[PDB]
Amino acid sequence: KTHVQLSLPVLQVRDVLVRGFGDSVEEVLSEARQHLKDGTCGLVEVEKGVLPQLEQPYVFIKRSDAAPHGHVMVELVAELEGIQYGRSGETLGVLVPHVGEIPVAYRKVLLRK
Ligand SMILES: Cn1ccnc1C(=O)C(F)(F)F
Repeated sequence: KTHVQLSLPVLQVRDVLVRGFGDSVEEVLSEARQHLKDGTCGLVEVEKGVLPQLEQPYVFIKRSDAAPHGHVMVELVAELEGIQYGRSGETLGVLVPHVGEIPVAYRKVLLRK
């Protein structure tokens, strides 16, 4: 399927134990997609002071369309030193590994895969 229905656990930035997916744009997009497949991916909502607490390169989910079965259609955009790899809509948040942190909420997304 070109799209997969996912429910992403929303984590508080100060709870996150593994603050990024790796060390290159290509690695973080690869790792994010693997973790999204494996159900081991969390979402942090972007506000003032969040991104400096996480590790670059960043992987964003961004709204790709204006929402089947309650799931917002999204795609992945990476960012490193202020350059984005991909072009998409509004940020829903930044992806991180999930290693058992307790979420505050779930975000239903339809991921372009
Ligand atoms: C290949 N695949 C199967 C299920 N999900 C995938 C992805 O690449 C995804 F985009 F979801 F990360």
